[PDB]
Amino acid sequence: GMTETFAFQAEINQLMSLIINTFYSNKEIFLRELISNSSDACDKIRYQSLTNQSVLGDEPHLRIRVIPDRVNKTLTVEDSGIGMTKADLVNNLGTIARSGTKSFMEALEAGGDMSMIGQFGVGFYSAYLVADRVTVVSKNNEDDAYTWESSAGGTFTVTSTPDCDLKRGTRIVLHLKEDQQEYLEERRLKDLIKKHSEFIGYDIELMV
Ligand SMILES: CCNC(=O)c1cc2c(-c3cc(OCCN(CC)CC)c(Cl)cc3Cl)nc(N)nc2s1
Repeated sequence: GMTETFAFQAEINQLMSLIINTFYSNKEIFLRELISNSSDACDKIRYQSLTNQSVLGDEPHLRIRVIPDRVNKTLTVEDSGIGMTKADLVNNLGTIARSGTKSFMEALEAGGDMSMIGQFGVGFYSAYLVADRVTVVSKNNEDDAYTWESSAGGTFTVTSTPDCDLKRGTRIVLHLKEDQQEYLEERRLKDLIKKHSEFIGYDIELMV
């Protein structure tokens, strides 16, 4: 549809630039962060479903999917959680993330570690540890499907993008850095998902 371009404020620019360039050597934490976020998104819709049930609609199964694509060199994390509207995408990835981002960087300046990113509610940006481009396709019950995309150049785009395969929830598509192809391997991902699956209340499906 119509593509709108938005700018990141300075803190998010600084964070993205920090993360995309860092020599932090435990980059695998990105997966933990995205799965955690997917798990929380499933909680929001489940909560709604207790009071209504009709909120689930055509997508009753609350689950998380990890999908490597060796052909296009992408790794996807998708869920059937509550999803985000156009305003939610912007609000979540731009607006509400600012004070968390600021505090995160201050914690790093004071001896903190990159693995703490989730404490600040900005764990999503850990995606840039292994990706040079991240695409977020989302569908909330109260809006059309929208696609947010950024390559960390100071701007992001939000585009209406009809997608029948996403009835509700969020698909995060990581276009991996050239030196980060291990996260397309079946074994690597299996071992990583097993690490935290027992503590995630929803099915995590690895699609080979
Ligand atoms: C009803 C509205 N739906 C949502 O809010 C959803 C969000 C997300 C996110 C998600 C969450 C993020 O930050 C979470 C913490 N924030 C709250 C203080 C601080 C900004 C970010 Cl930065 C990016 C993404 Cl993609 N991820 C996923 N898989 N699903 C949803 S559904």
